[PDB]
Amino acid sequence: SMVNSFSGYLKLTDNVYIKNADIVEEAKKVKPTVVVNAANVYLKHGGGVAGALNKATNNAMQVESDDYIATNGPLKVGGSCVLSGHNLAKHCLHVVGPNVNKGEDIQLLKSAYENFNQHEVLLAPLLSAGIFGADPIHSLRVCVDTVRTNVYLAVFDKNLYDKLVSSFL
Repeated sequence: SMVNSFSGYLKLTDNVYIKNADIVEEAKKVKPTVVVNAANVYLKHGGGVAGALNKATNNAMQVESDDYIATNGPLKVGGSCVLSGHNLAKHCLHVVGPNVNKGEDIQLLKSAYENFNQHEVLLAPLLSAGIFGADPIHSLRVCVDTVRTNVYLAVFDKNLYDKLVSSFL
């Protein structure tokens, strides 16, 4: 069997790779051990990456997440939990980056990326980017300076992908 078959990624550092791709389509094609979700503390997968990953699981991710919250309570901003990856991956690592549109501390973005270091290889979006309101260039910088394990970043918008690559170096 063919798992963690990432292809067409641009190498940014020894361990950070990036591709202009839809993360749901990438997960279905690469079959990663871990797909990272851009989660909130209550695992309410409404929009952005979370809404897209949840919709791809036909809401099984939300049902599982609500049961996890009933048992454990909310996550901390900067924290994570490992749940099933359903039809996308073996596991989903739900990571809570700070949501600056909700007035959260951007300093917590490094703590959020540290969760990636517990997994040898991950398919991920840029934490706190998009609907979370942080600058994606800053998120990529924190990612490269924090994550030491193999992270494959999927950036949906070609124009944001080009901006990230062209401004990295």
